[PDB]
This record gives sequence, structure tokens and C-alpha cells, in this order.
Amino acid sequence: ICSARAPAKYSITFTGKWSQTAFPKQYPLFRPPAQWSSLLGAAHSSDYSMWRKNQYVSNGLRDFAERGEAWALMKEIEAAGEALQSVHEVFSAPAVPSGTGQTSAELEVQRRHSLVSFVVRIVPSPDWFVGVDSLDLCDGDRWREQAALDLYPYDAGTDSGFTFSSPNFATIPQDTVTEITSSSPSHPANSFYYPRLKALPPIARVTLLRLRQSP
Amino acid sequence: ICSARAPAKYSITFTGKWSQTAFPKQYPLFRPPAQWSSLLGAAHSSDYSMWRKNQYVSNGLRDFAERGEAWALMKEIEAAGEALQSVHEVFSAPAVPSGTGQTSAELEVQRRHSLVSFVVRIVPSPDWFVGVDSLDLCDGDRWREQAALDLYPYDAGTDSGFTFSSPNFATIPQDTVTEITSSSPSHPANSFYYPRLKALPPIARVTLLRL
Ligand SMILES: [Ca+2]
Ligand SMILES: [Ca+2]
Ligand code: NI
Ligand code: NI
Ligand code: NI
Ligand code: NI
Ligand code: NI
Ligand code: NI
Repeated sequence: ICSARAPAKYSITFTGKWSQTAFPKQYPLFRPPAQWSSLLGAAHSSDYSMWRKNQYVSNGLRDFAERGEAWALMKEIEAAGEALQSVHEVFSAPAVPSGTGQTSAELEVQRRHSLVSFVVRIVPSPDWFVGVDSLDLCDGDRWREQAALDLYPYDAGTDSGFTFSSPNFATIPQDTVTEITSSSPSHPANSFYYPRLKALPPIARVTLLRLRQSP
Repeated sequence: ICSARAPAKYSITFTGKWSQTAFPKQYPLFRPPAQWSSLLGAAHSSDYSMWRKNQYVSNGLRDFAERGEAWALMKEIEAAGEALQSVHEVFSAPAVPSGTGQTSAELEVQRRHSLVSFVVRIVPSPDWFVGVDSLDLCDGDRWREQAALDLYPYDAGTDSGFTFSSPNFATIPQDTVTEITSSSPSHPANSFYYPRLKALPPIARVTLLRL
């Protein structure tokens, strides 16, 4: 029930927090070193879903989650806008070439498309990523000034590899998106299995800040 | 002088042409495979320069050209826009995980900022990249409907490695940006050294279309 009179510009700042200190298990040091893919996202309405927990990822997202290929996903978003007018604009931020680091982009939301979603692939990984699914920046007739979120690893459900550098192994039948925790999947061989922790620490963080580039 | 009355939106499509067919010499196939970094650029005026042949790269651009680290470069572009009125907006496109893939983004230019510049790092490489320096999309009171350019490799002048997969080696003292051609540099193993060719084929292509 958003009633925001005018659109609003926001800066989205992604912070990678995948350090060896925070996540020592099987930490990728070379060929390739721990890093992140480009950040791809969009401002949209509830009629469009880039991804959702417990839902199958689109072929476009599968390609992005497994190889950082963003073209098919970009075409899907473009097609969604043409078919259901569910997308205001697509945005992206440069990839972070290391475990820790930052990257940013500017986006615009409007009452009709006040939701923001984005995905960033964990490199290297079978099909693991982080992101936000339909964060609503509108709160009635006003735009939220700021949104700070902790990000946790997700499994696309397309590749069954157990570790960051595991060779490709298609998941059949295909599974749905699942959140990866310190206890699930449960096995010493799994990259994020830390039985001594109550929960995994955030692997990344993101901040949406309403910009003041005009009155 | 640009007298265009209103701003204009453009799509920018980057198409890689770094194929094993066109560039058979030491083509990167493993750890990591030939590919492109994210594309980073900006709509700006002549008071801002992202890069230019025979000029030293900024600290931000050194980081980007050598490791694909774009934070500092993005901060430089943003600052120029906020403090010097020289940048209208920064734009970026997703990285291309193959030498022949494609990526795109949308950008806006206006009479006060009708130029477009961008850089894309060649991966892997010592400090090589492709890009455009100050392409003017305005033509008097009209906006150009389209502009397409073939792109060739450039050297940032900060790392002296001779090949795509060469380990880091600082260029001391630092050199300025130079174009890489089929005849120069001419180190036996220089990745783009093809003594028999009149010139290198384009390694990429960029197309700007008014929306
Ligand atoms: Ca999986
Ligand atoms: Ca060099
Ligand atoms: Ni925009
Ligand atoms: Ni805008
Ligand atoms: Ni814009
Ligand atoms: Ni704008
Ligand atoms: Ni815009
Ligand atoms: Ni290097």
C-alpha cells in the first residue's frame, strides 16, 4: 500500500565480509582466491521475483549462481518488465575481487516498484550466493532513510558440490533455494559446517541509503 | 559547444571478441580462463578524465586495471561529480566470464556532460584493459543516434609483466598509458606480439544507442 508521491534515489553499498579469520574452513586462497561476482539487481514490484527461499531458481539465475554469467538473467529481467511491467530498472555494481571489500551502485524506486532484489555469487562455489529478495524501501507515504542488512550464504539448488572448489555436479532432480547455516548441510566435508558455532557470522552486508541529490 | 535542450538516455553494449581464433597466442584457458572484469564508466564533461593515452593512471585506475578492484576508482568518479561538477553519473555493467560474451548498461548524458568514458580490465593480465576516453555523444543541438567503436588493448603502465598470466612486477618508475599493438611491445612472449600481422584484430566492440 505504498503511496510515495515521488520516486527516490538510493545508494546500495555491498560489503564482502568473507575473510579467512571469520570463515577459516577451506578458505580459498588461490586458483581462484575467495571473491565475489558482479552484483546484479533490480527495483521492481511484487509481480517479479528474482529469487526466493524454497523456490526454484530461473535458468538465468542458475547461470549467474554457478558461473557469474549475468546475460541470461539480465534478459529475463528485461522480459519480465515487457510482459508484466514489473520492473522499474536494473542495476549492477562491480565485482569485489577479494573476500573482503566494497562495491556500490545507485538505484531508483517508485511507489509502483518499491522493492529491491539483488544477487552476488560466492566465488568460487558450486552454486552459492548472497542477496536480498524483495526488500521494500517504501513505508506508506515515505521512503525509508536507511536499511542495513546482514547477509548469509544461500544454495541455488542446482549443483551438488560440497566444497567451494568442488567440480561441477548437476543436482537432479533440481532442488529449491536453501539457506546455508553453520549446522546445515550437516557434515565435516561441507564448507560452512561449523558445529562449534551457534550460527554463522554474516558473510556479507549491504546498506541502502536514501540519497539527497535534490530537495 | 553542445546546446542539446534535454538529457538523453543511451544503452551501452560491450561485446568481447577475445576468441582463441582471433588471438591464438597463449590464450588463457585455465586459472583463470580468458574473461573480462566488470565495466565501469561515467557520463562527464571535458573537465574530468577517467584515462587517456600517454597520461598516468589514477590510483583508482591502477587498482582496477591490475586487479579489477573498483572501489577507489568509483570513489574518484563520485568525488569529481560532487566537488567539481564534472561528472553527471557513474554507470557499470556486469563482468563477462568469457572472452567473447556480452554485457550492457544504461547511461544518461546532458548538455553539460555529453562525454562518455569507461574501462574494462582484460582478465588475466598484468595491467591491460580496453575502453573509451571521452566519446562525445552530443552533436550541436542534436544527440547522436548511435556510436560504435572497435576496441584494442591498452597498457596501464603500472605492471611490467609480459604475459596474461605473468606474476606481479611493478613498473618503476611508473609509465603512462600506452596502446598495445601487434608489433609493440615486442618481447618474444608478449601476449599480443604478432610480428606477421599488420595489426591486431579488435579484441572487443562497444555500441552506444540512443533510447
Ligand atoms: Ca547446491
Ligand atoms: Ca604494463
Ligand atoms: Ni537510474
Ligand atoms: Ni537515474
Ligand atoms: Ni541514471
Ligand atoms: Ni538520473
Ligand atoms: Ni536513469
Ligand atoms: Ni597482477
